[PDB]
Amino acid sequence: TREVVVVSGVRTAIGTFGGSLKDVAPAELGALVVREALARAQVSGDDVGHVVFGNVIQTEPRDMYLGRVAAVNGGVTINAPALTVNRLCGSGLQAIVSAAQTILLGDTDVAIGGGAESMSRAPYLAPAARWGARMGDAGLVDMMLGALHDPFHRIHMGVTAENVAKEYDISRAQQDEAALESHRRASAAIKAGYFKDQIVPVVSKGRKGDVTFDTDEHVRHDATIDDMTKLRPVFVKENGTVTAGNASGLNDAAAAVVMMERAEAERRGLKPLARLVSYGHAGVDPKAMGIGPVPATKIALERAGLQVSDLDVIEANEAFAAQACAVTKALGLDPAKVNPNGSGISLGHPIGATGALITVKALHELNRVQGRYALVTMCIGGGQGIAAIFERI
Amino acid sequence: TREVVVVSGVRTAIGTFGGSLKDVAPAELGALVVREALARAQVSGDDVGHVVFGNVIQTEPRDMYLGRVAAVNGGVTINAPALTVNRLCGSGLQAIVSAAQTILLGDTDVAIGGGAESMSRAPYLAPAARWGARMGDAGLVDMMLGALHDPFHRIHMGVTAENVAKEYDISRAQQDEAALESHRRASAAIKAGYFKDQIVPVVSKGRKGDVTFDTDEHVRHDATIDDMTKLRPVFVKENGTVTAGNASGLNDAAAAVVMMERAEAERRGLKPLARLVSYGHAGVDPKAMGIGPVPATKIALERAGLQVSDLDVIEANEAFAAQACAVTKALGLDPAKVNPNGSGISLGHPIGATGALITVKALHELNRVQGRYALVTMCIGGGQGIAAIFERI
Amino acid sequence: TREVVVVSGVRTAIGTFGGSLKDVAPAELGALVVREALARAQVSGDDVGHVVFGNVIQTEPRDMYLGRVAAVNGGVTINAPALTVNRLCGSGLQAIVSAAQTILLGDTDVAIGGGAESMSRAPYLAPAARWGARMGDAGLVDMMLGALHDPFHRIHMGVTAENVAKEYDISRAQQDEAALESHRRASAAIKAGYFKDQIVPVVSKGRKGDVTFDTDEHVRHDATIDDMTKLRPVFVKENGTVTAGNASGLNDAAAAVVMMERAEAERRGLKPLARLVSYGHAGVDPKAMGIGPVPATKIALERAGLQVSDLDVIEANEAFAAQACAVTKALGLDPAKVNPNGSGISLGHPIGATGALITVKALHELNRVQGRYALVTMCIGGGQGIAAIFERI
Amino acid sequence: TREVVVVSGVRTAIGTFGGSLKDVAPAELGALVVREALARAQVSGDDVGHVVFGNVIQTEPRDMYLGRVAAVNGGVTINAPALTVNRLCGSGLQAIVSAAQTILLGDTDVAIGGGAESMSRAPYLAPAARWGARMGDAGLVDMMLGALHDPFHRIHMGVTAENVAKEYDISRAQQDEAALESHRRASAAIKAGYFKDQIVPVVSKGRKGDVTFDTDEHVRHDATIDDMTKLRPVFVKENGTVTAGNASGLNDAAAAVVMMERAEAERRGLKPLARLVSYGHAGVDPKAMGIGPVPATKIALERAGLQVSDLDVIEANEAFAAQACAVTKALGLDPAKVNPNGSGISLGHPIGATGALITVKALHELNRVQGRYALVTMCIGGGQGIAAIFERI
Repeated sequence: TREVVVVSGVRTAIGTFGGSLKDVAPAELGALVVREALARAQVSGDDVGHVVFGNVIQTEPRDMYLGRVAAVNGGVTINAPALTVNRLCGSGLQAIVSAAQTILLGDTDVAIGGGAESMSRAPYLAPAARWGARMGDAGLVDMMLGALHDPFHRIHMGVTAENVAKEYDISRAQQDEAALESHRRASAAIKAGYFKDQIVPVVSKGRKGDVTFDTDEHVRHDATIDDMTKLRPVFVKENGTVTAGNASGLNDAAAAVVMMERAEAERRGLKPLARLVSYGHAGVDPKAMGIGPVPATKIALERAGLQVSDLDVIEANEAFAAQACAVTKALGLDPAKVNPNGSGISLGHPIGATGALITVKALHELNRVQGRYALVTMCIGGGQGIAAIFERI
Repeated sequence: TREVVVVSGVRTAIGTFGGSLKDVAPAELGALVVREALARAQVSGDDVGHVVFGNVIQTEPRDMYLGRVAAVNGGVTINAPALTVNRLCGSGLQAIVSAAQTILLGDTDVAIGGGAESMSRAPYLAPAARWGARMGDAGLVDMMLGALHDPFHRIHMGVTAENVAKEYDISRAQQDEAALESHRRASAAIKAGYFKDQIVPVVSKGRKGDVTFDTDEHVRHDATIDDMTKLRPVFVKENGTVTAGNASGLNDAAAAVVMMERAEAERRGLKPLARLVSYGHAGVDPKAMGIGPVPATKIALERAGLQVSDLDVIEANEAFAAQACAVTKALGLDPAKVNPNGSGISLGHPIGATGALITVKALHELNRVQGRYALVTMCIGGGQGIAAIFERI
Repeated sequence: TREVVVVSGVRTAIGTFGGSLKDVAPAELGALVVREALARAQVSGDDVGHVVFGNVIQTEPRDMYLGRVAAVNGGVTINAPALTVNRLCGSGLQAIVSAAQTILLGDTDVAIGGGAESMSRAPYLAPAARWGARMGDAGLVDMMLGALHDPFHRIHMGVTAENVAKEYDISRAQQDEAALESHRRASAAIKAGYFKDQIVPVVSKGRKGDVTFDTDEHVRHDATIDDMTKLRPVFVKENGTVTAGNASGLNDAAAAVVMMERAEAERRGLKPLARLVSYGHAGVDPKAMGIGPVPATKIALERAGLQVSDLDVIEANEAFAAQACAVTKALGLDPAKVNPNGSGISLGHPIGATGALITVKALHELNRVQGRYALVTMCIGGGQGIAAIFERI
Repeated sequence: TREVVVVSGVRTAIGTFGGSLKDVAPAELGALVVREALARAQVSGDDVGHVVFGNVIQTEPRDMYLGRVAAVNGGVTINAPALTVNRLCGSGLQAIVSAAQTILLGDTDVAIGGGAESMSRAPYLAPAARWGARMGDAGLVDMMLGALHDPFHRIHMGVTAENVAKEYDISRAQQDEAALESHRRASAAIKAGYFKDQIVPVVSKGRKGDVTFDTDEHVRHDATIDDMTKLRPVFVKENGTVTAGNASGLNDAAAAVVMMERAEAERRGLKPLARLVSYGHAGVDPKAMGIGPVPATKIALERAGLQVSDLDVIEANEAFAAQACAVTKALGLDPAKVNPNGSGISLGHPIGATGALITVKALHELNRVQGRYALVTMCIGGGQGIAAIFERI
């Protein structure tokens, strides 16, 4: 019946684990990008009617309420439905999608989809604090590792990486160089000034006056090959390929898009940056969750009626080169049209924001090269994949 | 947007905080109701297209992959995408709703919407633990009260309930009476054997004897207005009518419905219990979050073009006597048709589960009375309500 | 040059782990027995000039200051020196001794020696809270077990028990019956009303009005042999002899003695209950700390000029029957003159108070039987022993 | 009561809170200074009769057997009895004193008195962890501030220092000047190579380079009255003269002296550094705990029948500029003879260690100046002071 477009799209820069976003809570990162994406959209908060955020790890009680706090804190009416959502790595896109969905079904004609994730502030739980340990030592569980660990086989996503690396024969040397690359593309992209407009800086009050964060700090410009073959496989003793060097970072960030029913954009006469074409999810094997994008991507393409190499730009996420290389191959993607600015290996992987962050990236590149069609996807821990495609205006 | 129906809906009995379900995790709760819900629709693990599941507090790492784990452990196919949602109190319908939405948009025909919450096992968090609290006392955060506090004013929901009690003019006695009513209703409803149908029993085999749980132990059989009359109003210092007596409980439960497309359902030789007619969302003032159902509800009829008089059976969650009556006050509603069997005061309120939980109470009951139009709604923390209406077969 | 006597001697009754003393902090148990022992001594706090308490496990910051708080809280002048002291199991006597010592050397003529220990309130430390765990799960250390574990060989005192049980060939059956005995002697002693005057009750404000604790609750009057041979050795897999049944309890308590320079008692004309004869310490093997009493006892006897079987009454502590039996033997003590009311197995082992508690016991028995000479000793974890002897008036 | 002498006294340099000694435990600190102190007296492990050791905060289970572990790990005989003492700030002399007392009373002739404190490694406690905090936020207790809070008024020692500053009329500048004086004195004292003698260096071998620590890193060389002048008074809202600038530090250190009997010492061909002439204790008002040294001191001369004029060299611990001057004000004391080398402001104040620590500074220095009569005293939290005086050879 109906149609949805993206008026604005914006993000914080990405922090390193316990770096420059350390002291900034997901509620705050999120409120900001909400407020900023309105400004660009030239849109009042009064006239928004749904918000969805993706987040995984609760830093604090607000995060239970996170999507209402990001929305309300960033100017949106208290009269607006807001929902936080979790699909692990895919949460940010998924928030985009569930935002999309309500408009599609006429729940409203203005929706915001975003995400926020502050791994530096992930907590430790004390599972025995409520009802006590009578006796014997006890635990303080790292929730962040919690999040990075398959909930059936109690293993790290990096372990699942080895699996897909072996299943598709992606050698260490694919991964190390895919990584060295991601850095190149990012550092270049950064120097090239490519992200300036999509990034919203975070004014942080600090001693000696304020301090402001605008530049994705995970990326490395001295990017050497022998830098990053010096690493040893971190997730397995014998037969290792996956390293710190070739794996996703742990990172802090937010991201939002303002969306609209096409008509309402015309009635506003705002120039969107794209329409939603289609989207498709999937559950792949948990022990190889890293390829979920491939099935999801195949599905999404169908319902668009479009095919591979209709694809001007792809942002599909580098959880690990081991899986990113795999996902490129099985789909026969063209390396330099997939993550041309770099990805989770280079800028970082703020898990629950990532899906929404790269969206803002991808849309913003589309405007640089003025291609028409666009693909974002990522693998989701626990054996899932997500994907959407958009179409330049 | 071609029609969707529930083919089965099944749930646990409701634990009291630290009661029958103390030692039972959400993962295991969710997995049970899935497997059992799926049996009741005669549906295989491998036919299920999608899973959404409403939870709020994370109890352990696995809770982050909550819906996905409910699924697989419950015999569901790997292939299916799974999702966790948070909308606090409303989280449990949204699961039903968001999932509905996947059929409507023909992402699939076979999908499931559940909820799961174990307040028993709510953790405490150590926010200083990662980076350390260098000096000075630190905290351990009751995450379960965290869920139960409004994130803007940092005041308990019960406090908001006082505010609703004032505006809408409810008094200690109307709520106290209502509370008794819910309990009478509940104690009877079980005695009626009304709930045997829906409740999956929960086997947890103790050494030196093994036990089951299949009746909603929060219910105060053998109770009176005097018990209500007796309590001191807890949530505020001055002029307080709200007490633990008339308030919602703290509890543990899960619940799931299988849903289908008018076609796949008819084309499976499957009597449905009902069909999804519409749904309604609403953003309201955090301070009076208790009325969200009324706005969301007015919406809900309108979309379906129906009226208050029209509906046969009604499950609008009672978080509190004050709001729950104030909901009905402002919808003139038929009080004997309202929580025919009682609610969170009586059975209890394990919030992530509840939206899913009332729905089951509703659908099943619709059969008992053989009505046509049926309401499910509930208020939410932070300023929201949610509604959904369905009709028989 | 000088001489020291004991005017009064008093104690709380002993609580079980997490029993009736659960909510009572060592500062409070201690303040009480200080105040009470003055009353019996018919002595002002103004006229005390030194306090020493024995304690091991810090429940809270006060316990760093414990001896000043017990003293000051129980009426003693702020003008009085107060010191907390730790010699593990032997701390309570040791406090007696260090109290003694100052008077002997003319630091003052009125001194109090006591102890307090609340194992129910022992804490957990979070060793990584100050400077953080960057990453990975972490610990909450049980401090009570801390205290029960050799600090070289990181093994439980019960493990050291097996050692002494084997070194001296004390068979399980010695230990089980020594235990069944201790219970008899205690239950009998209790019914016999033997402790009434030495015990100070703890008025505890509670719902339904106050609740008061006066009766040592660890003791068991249904004392059966086959009750307590049903136990399995708790501290070792193969070759076990030591059990829960035949080992010391974990317990809560306090105890104080008022002491005096003889003269000052005469000048007061107070009737002491004994003079200090002599005292002797020792370091024995850590892996068999359980026999420290034997060497210490040998030493103490010398400096008195007295010999074994000058000994009307001995209280020498049952950390474990395995060690108590051993210590009886090597010294050829007469079973029924050693711990005639029972001991740590029966009433409990509030480690840091124990030394001072049994003192109050022993002195009080001396008055029952009117013997003249008296021996208290105990083994100290980590390879130590302590002992003193006193002389009826 | 025949004479006692120090044959050696040795110590560590003083860590800053979280500095050189971060990762060094009290057990290991204490063990070092013992072994080294014993070398300097030419004394074997197996000759030592007794050990007392002053500590306040327990950092790990082993700290409960603190003195015993200092001993054995430091080559001391098992046979020797060992003891831990707590008197907060004074804990470090008491060790010296209580031990002295064992020789005096001829319990032995060869014994040792130390102190050890690592404020770096102070734990945080979870008082609810054992029995659980069923509901509601709980706490994690900064045990190190716990040590630094008065247990009656729950106010910081620095607050008491303000009270002493008022009564005794010290001002921001006198203390600020004093502070500078201590620092000048200290920076010089090290430059003088005065401390090489006493300080045992501390080898902790890092991978990729191994490091030592043998100079008192708290000292602010290169500093000024301007730095003092600059600070905002931290400990109180109104009319405050006390700041981190002029206050004691938070630090890590250990220290031990071997002591003997005039006879065993002469009868071992051993030059002693000094001999114990007397000691003095004092209870005072918690609120002004800073003057305890003056009363304890007036006592101390009297017992020895000496006078203020009489003493050559003086180490009265400076917890604070305000008290430390107020001590001297009321003893008219010779300010250039007072902390000749500085104090807790300069070198620092790791409280359990400090009493032992100043003593060493004192004895050694007495040699440097070749005086006869030497003072060691310090105030204590909760309302006490402690003193001791010695003479050369």
